[PDB]
Amino acid sequence: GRLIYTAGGYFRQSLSYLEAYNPSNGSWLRLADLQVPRSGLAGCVVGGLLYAVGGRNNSPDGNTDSSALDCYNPMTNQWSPCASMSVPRNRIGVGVIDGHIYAVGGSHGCIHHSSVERYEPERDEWHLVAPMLTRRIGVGVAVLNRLLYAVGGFDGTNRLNSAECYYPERNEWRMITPMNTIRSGAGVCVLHNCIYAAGGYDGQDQLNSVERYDVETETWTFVAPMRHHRSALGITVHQGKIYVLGGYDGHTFLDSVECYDPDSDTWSEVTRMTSGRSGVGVAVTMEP
Ligand SMILES: Cc1ccc2cc1[C@@H](C)N1Cc3cc(ccc3OS1(=O)=O)OCCOCCn1nnc3c(C)c(ccc31)[C@H]2CC(=O)O
Repeated sequence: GRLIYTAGGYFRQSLSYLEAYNPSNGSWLRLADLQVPRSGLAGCVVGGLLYAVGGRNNSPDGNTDSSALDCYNPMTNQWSPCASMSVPRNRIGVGVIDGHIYAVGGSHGCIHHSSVERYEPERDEWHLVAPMLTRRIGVGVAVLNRLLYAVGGFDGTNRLNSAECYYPERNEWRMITPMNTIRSGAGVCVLHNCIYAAGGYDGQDQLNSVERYDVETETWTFVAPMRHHRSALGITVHQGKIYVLGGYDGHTFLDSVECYDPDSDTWSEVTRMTSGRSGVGVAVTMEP
């Protein structure tokens, strides 16, 4: 894996862009568009292939929540459809455990899901697993030590500071320590032994604060805030650093890409996306 891929997003309407950033030389490549423009989707990688999951096609012709799973192969620069999920999931969170994709929460119209389902690429099948204890849309999801975490979000009435963990061998969800901040549409990732929650929306403001959950201590601690307040940001980890892409700051759909170095506890601007956007799906895989 060597490029940071950003798929979809929103700027005036849902986007079909697939673009890839090379941290080693600062270059951006524009690759094959998604077959359907989608915002509020998630991206992930299994076996070197990039998957785009869920989202919504917000267009002048009609708004449709997506149950789609599409696969991009960097060796061919082509997207291929996969089996669709049981239900549409806009503002979804996804995590990968042992080659399986877990699709978590998200919305279908006014329905805010607590349901979760798992995709097996070798069978091209989805199956429902135990639902979360809380309905969550705009939920951040990360995997640490083969355990799946669902962080923050919106339950249909309130934005959440709560978080929960899924234990696959017990098919059970249990609440973990809540975050110090309410966050919906935060960027959630894993770095070292911690789950980071960056930015998001608390129901009033877009946030620049960043906190991390240490799974051995069960505590959330704030780290250095980002240079920009961002909600509905893309996030990924590459070579021990967190990269945040775009998002909305309450005024502009950002093109800013910042990088967090955990050793210095500093955020730096590293590049700008080709255009400002929010609600993207991000993941790292081999160059095309
Ligand atoms: C992916 C995603 C996750 C979480 C949220 C929204 C979205 C969707 C709707 N994206 C964010 C977005 C934002 C936008 C237009 C399109 C758009 O499309 S998108 O990029 O796919 O305009 C923002 C105008 O400010 C409203 C206040 N605000 N700021 N951040 C917000 C967020 C994060 C949510 C809700 C309201 C938010 C939350 C939902 C909530 O808490 O209710």
